[PDB]
Amino acid sequence: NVCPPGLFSNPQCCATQVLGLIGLDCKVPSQNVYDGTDFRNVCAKTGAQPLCCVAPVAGQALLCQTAVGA
Amino acid sequence: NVCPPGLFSNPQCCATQVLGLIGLDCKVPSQNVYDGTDFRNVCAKTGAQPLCCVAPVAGQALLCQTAVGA
Amino acid sequence: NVCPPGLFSNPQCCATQVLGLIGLDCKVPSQNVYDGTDFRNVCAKTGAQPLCCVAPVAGQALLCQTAVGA
Amino acid sequence: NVCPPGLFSNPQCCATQVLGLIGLDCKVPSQNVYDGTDFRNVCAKTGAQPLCCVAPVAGQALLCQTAVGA
Amino acid sequence: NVCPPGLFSNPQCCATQVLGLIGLDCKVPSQNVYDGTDFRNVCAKTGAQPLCCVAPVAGQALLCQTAVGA
Amino acid sequence: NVCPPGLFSNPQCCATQVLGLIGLDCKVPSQNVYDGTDFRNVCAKTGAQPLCCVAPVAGQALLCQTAVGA
Amino acid sequence: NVCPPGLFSNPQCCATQVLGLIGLDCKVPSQNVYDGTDFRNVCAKTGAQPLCCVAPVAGQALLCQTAVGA
Amino acid sequence: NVCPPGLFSNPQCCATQVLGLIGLDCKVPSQNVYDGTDFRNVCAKTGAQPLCCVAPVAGQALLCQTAVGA
Ligand SMILES: CCCCCCCCCCCC[N+](C)(C)[O-]
Ligand SMILES: CCCCCCCCCCCC[N+](C)(C)[O-]
Ligand SMILES: CCCCCCCCCCCC[N+](C)(C)[O-]
Ligand SMILES: CCCCCCCCCCCC[N+](C)(C)[O-]
Ligand SMILES: CCCCCCCCCCCC[N+](C)(C)[O-]
Ligand SMILES: CCCCCCCCCCCC[N+](C)(C)[O-]
Ligand SMILES: CCCCCCCCCCCC[N+](C)(C)[O-]
Ligand SMILES: CCCCCCCCCCCC[N+](C)(C)[O-]
Ligand SMILES: CCCCCCCCCCCC[N+](C)(C)[O-]
Ligand SMILES: CCCCCCCCCCCC[N+](C)(C)[O-]
Ligand SMILES: CCCCCCCCCCCC[N+](C)(C)[O-]
Ligand SMILES: CCCCCCCCCCCC[N+](C)(C)[O-]
Ligand SMILES: CCCCCCCCCCCC[N+](C)(C)[O-]
Ligand SMILES: CCCCCCCCCCCC[N+](C)(C)[O-]
Ligand SMILES: CCCCCCCCCCCC[N+](C)(C)[O-]
Ligand SMILES: CCCCCCCCCCCC[N+](C)(C)[O-]
Ligand SMILES: CCCCCCCCCCCC[N+](C)(C)[O-]
Ligand SMILES: CCCCCCCCCCCC[N+](C)(C)[O-]
Ligand SMILES: CCCCCCCCCCCC[N+](C)(C)[O-]
Ligand SMILES: CCCCCCCCCCCC[N+](C)(C)[O-]
Ligand SMILES: [Zn+2]
Ligand SMILES: [Zn+2]
Ligand SMILES: [Zn+2]
Ligand SMILES: [Zn+2]
Repeated sequence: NVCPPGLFSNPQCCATQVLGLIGLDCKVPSQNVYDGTDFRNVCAKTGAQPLCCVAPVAGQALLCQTAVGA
Repeated sequence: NVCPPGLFSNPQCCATQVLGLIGLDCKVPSQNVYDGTDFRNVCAKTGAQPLCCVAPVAGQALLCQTAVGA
Repeated sequence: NVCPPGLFSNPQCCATQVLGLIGLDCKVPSQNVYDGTDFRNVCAKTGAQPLCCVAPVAGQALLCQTAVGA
Repeated sequence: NVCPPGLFSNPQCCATQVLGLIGLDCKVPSQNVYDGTDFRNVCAKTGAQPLCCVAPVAGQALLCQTAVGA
Repeated sequence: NVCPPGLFSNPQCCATQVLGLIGLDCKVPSQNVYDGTDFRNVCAKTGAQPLCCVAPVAGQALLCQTAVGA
Repeated sequence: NVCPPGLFSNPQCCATQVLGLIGLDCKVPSQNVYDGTDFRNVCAKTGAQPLCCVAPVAGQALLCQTAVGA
Repeated sequence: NVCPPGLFSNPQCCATQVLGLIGLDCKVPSQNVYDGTDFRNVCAKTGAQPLCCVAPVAGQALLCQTAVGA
Repeated sequence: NVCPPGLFSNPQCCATQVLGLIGLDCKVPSQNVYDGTDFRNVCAKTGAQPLCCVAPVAGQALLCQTAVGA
């Protein structure tokens, strides 16, 4: 609901993103997210960005797409 | 549309490109574009190149490919 | 006939394939090809590799599978 | 079997995975595998990880997803 | 006092650092910093990291060294 | 003169600067320059920036610092 | 010391190196090392290579050079 | 005598120099050199370039200036 189905279906909060597709210092949101705006608000708590990644687990560098409505 | 569906589906005007994969100084076109001609002309306004990138938001370096219809 | 029908059904000559599914610097064959041997010979004219991609037009990076009878 | 049907359907033992979708130094399992745990155990014989890649042939770097239940 | 004299003498708060020498999404601290610990505390307010960069002005990507005592 | 003595003592007009220390597409000023403003004005004739680089010869990419008072 | 003074003055044990400039999977040596022999032996404990890097803190990818005395 | 005295006073043969001051893949000349012409000829034996660096020992990346009488 906050991320599209398929490859980039895992929501994560990352310190930043490079090249338009790589999230850096990513972590699963600390709490549940229900929509684009809430997703963005949770990540902003730690100064992070909302991204939709290919992996369900935290990672220093993961392929991720920009979030929609975030 | 002006960009293929999938990964590189985001139109952007970039100052240049390198390695045939990375656009530099990229920002969303100032106005709507409906075909390869529009896309090329609009980006030329700032002397930029029309590219199809992996992210819908401006960025200094993004993975991008040359627009096919322009 | 040179490429399986479906997703990767468009023959192209690419400088190389990476990550097992991405063709870089791809272009439509200069001449017509009717079988694996033709595909290989026509692409080899420019030091290219024969691949079956999803897109009909040329592209600096496309989703492609190695040609069947390369 | 041990990998879902589709693009990422080829079992491989790779030294590791980066960006959450790329296996490095991948090789086909030496022996057949029948389930997650089995797949994992075999790849562990060479200190490798069990992944499902886009190609049936070994490669220094390939697109792969982690094996389910492995 | 928070950064060494020379090339990397400009304190900045950045979203992260790559390759051990490149700060990403950097900005001059919002307030004055007097020591390593205070520098680190100010940057942590926005979830940023304390770095010593070659430029006195904010930048999306700048050469920066890890901070000492931070 | 317009650049400090030492490593970064060679005046150049470069299309731009990245990472806060690298000038791209640099060329020696067409005419002599005597101070910050002068240096800047000249480089502006070709849409370039005034920088102090480590080498007296033009280059696609060189280590350079911004010109003081320019 | 074990690493030259300057930019690459931080000893680290890394899983490997690429392009003769980037160390991968790097962490500070578990114990003190006073020369090239110590450095090499200590890193061998985890099958790692002794490198001199630009950052004093562990990281998955850092700019590093081979240790001269090891 | 082949390199100016001081900082960059150690002759080395490097695959190339980048950014106007960095020698990559540098090694001490195989034979002795007594003048610019010798330096150039001895390095050219391995397709290398003659540079004057700060370090006496070999290195994958060092601070170097182009040889005076290359
Ligand atoms: C942010 C990660 C960027 C990784 C970039 C990796 C580039 C690899 C280029 C390999 C080129 C190999 N070859 C044989 C064509 O020279
Ligand atoms: C950075 C390398 C990126 C390669 C990206 C390849 C994207 C392929 C998208 C294919 C979409 C195919 N189809 C039939 C669904 O339109
Ligand atoms: C390093 C980037 C790799 C990107 C790989 C992208 C694979 C996309 C596959 C899309 C398949 C779509 N359908 C629509 C499922 O073909
Ligand atoms: C962090 C380092 C970034 C370096 C970026 C270098 C961009 C070079 C672009 C050269 C473009 C050349 N040309 C002819 C296509 O305009
Ligand atoms: C996931 C981020 C990947 C960034 C990859 C950048 C790849 C650049 C490849 C350049 C290849 C150039 N050449 C001449 C060897 O074809
Ligand atoms: C942030 C990603 C940067 C990727 C840079 C990739 C550079 C590839 C250079 C390939 C050069 C190939 N060749 C044949 C011209 O030497
Ligand atoms: C890990 C990726 C780090 C990327 C650092 C990129 C710095 C890019 C600077 C691009 C400047 C482009 N332009 C057109 C303004 O010259
Ligand atoms: C963050 C993106 C950084 C991109 C850096 C791209 C460097 C490209 C260098 C290309 C050199 C090509 N050539 C023909 C002169 O060897
Ligand atoms: C954005 C797409 C980036 C693709 C980068 C691909 C790097 C491929 C390196 C392949 C090396 C192959 N081999 C056989 C020489 O080991
Ligand atoms: C995101 C692209 C990552 C590309 C990584 C390519 C690694 C190539 C390693 C080649 C190693 C070759 N050899 C002979 C030393 O085993
Ligand atoms: C985070 C920025 C990384 C930038 C990496 C730039 C690599 C440029 C390699 C240029 C190689 C040129 N040449 C002629 C030797 O092939
Ligand atoms: C970590 C050091 C990275 C150095 C990267 C240097 C890239 C140099 C590209 C030089 C291109 C020179 N030339 C003449 C072909 O334009
Ligand atoms: C951080 C290293 C950045 C290296 C950037 C290298 C850019 C090389 C651009 C070469 C352009 C050559 N040419 C013929 C197209 O003008
Ligand atoms: C990523 C390329 C890095 C090149 C780094 C060169 C660092 C040189 C440090 C030289 C220190 C010289 N000295 C005499 C002060 O020891
Ligand atoms: C892309 C990285 C470039 C690093 C350039 C580093 C230059 C260091 C110069 C150090 C000079 C030291 N003394 C001690 C002033 O020679
Ligand atoms: C974000 C992409 C990161 C790709 C990292 C690829 C590392 C390849 C290391 C190959 C090492 C080969 N060898 C023989 C030195 O062990
Ligand atoms: C400021 C970050 C710079 C990262 C630079 C990475 C440069 C890699 C250069 C590889 C050159 C390989 N080769 C074979 C052309 O000498
Ligand atoms: C994050 C920085 C990644 C830098 C990757 C640089 C890759 C350089 C590959 C140079 C390949 C040169 N050659 C001659 C083997 O084709
Ligand atoms: C802009 C730079 C982006 C760098 C992304 C780097 C991903 C590195 C993954 C390294 C994995 C190393 N190792 C040894 C654990 O396989
Ligand atoms: C964040 C660091 C990413 C480093 C990626 C390095 C890719 C190196 C590929 C080397 C390929 C060498 N060779 C000989 C097989 O072409
Ligand atoms: Zn909420
Ligand atoms: Zn139109
Ligand atoms: Zn304070
Ligand atoms: Zn010892």
